[PDB]
Amino acid sequence: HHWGYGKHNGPEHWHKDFPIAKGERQSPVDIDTHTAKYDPSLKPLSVSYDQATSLRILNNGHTFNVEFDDSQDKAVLKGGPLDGTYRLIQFHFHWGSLDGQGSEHTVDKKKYAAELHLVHWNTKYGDFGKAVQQPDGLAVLGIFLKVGSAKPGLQKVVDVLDSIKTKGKSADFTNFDPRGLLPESLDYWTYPGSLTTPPLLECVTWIVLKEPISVSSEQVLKFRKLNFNGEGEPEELMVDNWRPAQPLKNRQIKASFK
Ligand SMILES: [Hg+2]
Ligand SMILES: [Zn+2]
Repeated sequence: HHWGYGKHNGPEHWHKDFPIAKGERQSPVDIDTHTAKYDPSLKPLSVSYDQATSLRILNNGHTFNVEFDDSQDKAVLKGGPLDGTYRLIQFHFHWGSLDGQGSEHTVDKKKYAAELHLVHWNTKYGDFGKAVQQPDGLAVLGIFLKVGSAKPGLQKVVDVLDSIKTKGKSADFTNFDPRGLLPESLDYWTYPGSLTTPPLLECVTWIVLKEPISVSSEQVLKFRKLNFNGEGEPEELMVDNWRPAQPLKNRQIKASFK
């Protein structure tokens, strides 16, 4: 029926229902580190997550989202290549069936085990819905995950996945601190792009962190136990929910470091 990541409804078919899939600023893209332009005018990133208020976690059929209360400036992002304040609304992951694939963005063609997306919207627009109608309405912070040592801050998420195994399930998920998922450095690459899932809107200013965070094999294995299907339907493991790199076209990737 509708979109997914299968052979019959995967990324290569999306253009039929969403023509913008073939647009001019689609994501993700491969980050060529030797062609990326170091820009000295880029400001440091400012991440203020101390007053964050997580609310719920849900399995939407294509991934699982952890939602936040965005009714006030509680968890915001500013600085870097951004003008204005951006509010955190939710975060989700993309992962593979094996450790050698899973990330959407790649660095010099290298694929990571998973990629975390922290989604924020420009407050000047009032709400998320109005933000997705503007070229600068969203800011997404992307973080690569590699397999190695366990990430303590990620365990609370891993432990709740059992309760939201199938499509449609949700669970209260309060008091989660996002700061536990940030790498040590905030050096980044930035370029103008889009959401990586339908409707594939081109409203995103991407901020991809250079430093990946490490998670254990046992932790990523938990992600692989989720289901695409709803309860009672035949089981389809939620794996490889990532979109392949898209043509950079008329865009330049800028680096905050050299
Ligand atoms: Hg837009
Ligand atoms: Zn995403």
